[PDB]
Amino acid sequence: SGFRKMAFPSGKVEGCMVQVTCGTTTLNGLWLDDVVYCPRHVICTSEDMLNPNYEDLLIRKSNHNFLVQAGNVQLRVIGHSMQNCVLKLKVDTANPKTPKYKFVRIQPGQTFSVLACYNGSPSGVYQCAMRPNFTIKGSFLNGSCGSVGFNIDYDCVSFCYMHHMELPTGVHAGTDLEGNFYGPFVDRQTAQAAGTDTTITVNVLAWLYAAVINGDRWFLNRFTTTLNDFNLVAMKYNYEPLTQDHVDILGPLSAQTGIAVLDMCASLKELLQNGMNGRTILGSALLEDEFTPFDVVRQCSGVT
Amino acid sequence: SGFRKMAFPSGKVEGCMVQVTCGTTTLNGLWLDDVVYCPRHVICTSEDMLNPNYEDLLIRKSNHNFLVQAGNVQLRVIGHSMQNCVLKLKVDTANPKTPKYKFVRIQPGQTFSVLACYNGSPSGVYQCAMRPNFTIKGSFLNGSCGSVGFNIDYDCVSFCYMHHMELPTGVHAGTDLEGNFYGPFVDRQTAQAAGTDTTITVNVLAWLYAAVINGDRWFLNRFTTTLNDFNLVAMKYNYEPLTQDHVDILGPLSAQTGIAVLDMCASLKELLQNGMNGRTILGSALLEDEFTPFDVVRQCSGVT
Ligand SMILES: Cc1ccncc1NC(=O)[C@H]1C[C@H](C2CC2)C1
Ligand SMILES: Cc1ccncc1NC(=O)[C@H]1C[C@H](C2CC2)C1
Repeated sequence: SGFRKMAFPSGKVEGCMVQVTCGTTTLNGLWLDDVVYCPRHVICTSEDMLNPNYEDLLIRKSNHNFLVQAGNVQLRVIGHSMQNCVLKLKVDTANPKTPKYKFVRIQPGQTFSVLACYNGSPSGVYQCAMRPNFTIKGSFLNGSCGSVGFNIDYDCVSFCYMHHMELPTGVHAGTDLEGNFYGPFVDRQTAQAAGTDTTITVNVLAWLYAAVINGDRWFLNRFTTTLNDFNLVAMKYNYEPLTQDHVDILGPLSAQTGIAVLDMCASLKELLQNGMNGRTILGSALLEDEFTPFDVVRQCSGVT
Repeated sequence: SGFRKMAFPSGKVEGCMVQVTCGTTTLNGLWLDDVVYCPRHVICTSEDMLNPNYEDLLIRKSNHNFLVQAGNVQLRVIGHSMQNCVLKLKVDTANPKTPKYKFVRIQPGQTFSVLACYNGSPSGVYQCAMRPNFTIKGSFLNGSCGSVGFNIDYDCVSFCYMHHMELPTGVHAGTDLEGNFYGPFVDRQTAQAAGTDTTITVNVLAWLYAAVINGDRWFLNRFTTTLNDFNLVAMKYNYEPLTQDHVDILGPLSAQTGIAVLDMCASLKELLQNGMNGRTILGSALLEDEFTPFDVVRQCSGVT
């Protein structure tokens, strides 16, 4: 028992972190096979970041200008290319610590772990969720760019995120491992405002099932609702609309606890309308939305 | 910016996790140098756990009864001994992945990361705090015993905890790496109730400084207090008494923000007396006490 914001073990990702320096900017790179992946804004100076033309900036850069260091040893750069907002540095040595890996572009609502890094060195690991406005509420300082987000299925690491920037509101923006930004953000020092940060309804429900499984049941009520009635309530409180796809994914949790999905929606509805009244659920005084139904099943079953 | 419940990177600890089987019980072991550390209750059967005599139980066990497997390879056991509530299995091979390490017995209020494991395999990593009642609010299922708690200083892993049991209240109990239980708990299937779980005052204050550093300032007030006045309030709300030692450790945070420690205590006092009034601090609707002043400084500076 006990329910925690758990991140994946980070060892397989630690073995891929390298430091990339270009000119006077140092950030993190991801070394997989003979390729180092890093944010293309590594080639920018402070003046360049206001309105950068990456194609023009990259012309003045050669393989020897990109300094890649893994631990205390230097990697020889034999090729460089730009793929959207990421640079791919072909090195002459394949990373001996390369795990089985995939590059996946996640959907908003999905969760992942972040290995925050500085100068190619890991500082910590935490669990995140891609917000419905395509931002992440991370913990990143200057030098953390190139830190990656990932999920693990037994031995395979699915890289889903690479950190690029902090918006003026302190929230974070970045790309998948193909260089495409999540959301409408661009890698430029310009004010870009985030859209409405709605709550991930299916995740809150999965977390409510995790609470029932672990003993916290006070919020269970004698009511039920319909998908349309629930969604009227969800709209009012800036919750994501729940679909039958979301109900389908909650199926294993509904089966284990014996509480029908719509019954849990009615409990969630009363919680939205009345609040917690000074009480807590899983040691939290607010409704947690950064546990997917898969994370709840994984944690409550002990998947390694 | 952004403030997250961050765990240490777990790679160095993943390389030490092994599976230990004795008879029909399988749990986790920690392989450092040529020694495997695991909970001594691995030698117990269900009937034994009610009132076990570990010295008597250990007499009927030989080196060959302890099956140690690291990944898919078997370790040869050449010695076994009991040190308090942990068994030390001398193996003929030193762990090639042994990091620089120390065994430390932490004080309540101190935080650490837990690499939850099942069958010698890591499932996840989360941040914990040793509660003032010597329990931990973890996330552990059957098979997770032997999972360890640790902190990291650059390259040195300080092992501070080894998981042993779940109390009937769903909270967790365990030992330091010398086999001594934190608190008054014994490794026996008997009801053992936890003491008052007070809030770690110095940690809440450190988290309030982290909130000011990251933009959340609404809770700052025009008041101040004294250590004795604050402690009257802290006693009422089951908060740990604050000492000048705690004030000393908050010094770097007080210096960075320019908010005197006692001024922050007055803000905390008003928060205890009035509540959050539906507001949040660092995305939390309750006062977080599992960030030490050291964790706040580390995260807010980017220590790797
Ligand atoms: C200062 C900081 C903190 C956290 N995360 C990231 C950063 N860095 C940035 O946001 C910088 C590089 C960005 C360029 C437009 C691409 C501006
Ligand atoms: C079932 C479980 C779940 C989480 N953590 C731990 C456990 N296991 C236990 O508490 C068992 C082994 C204990 C023996 C008295 C020493 C009883």
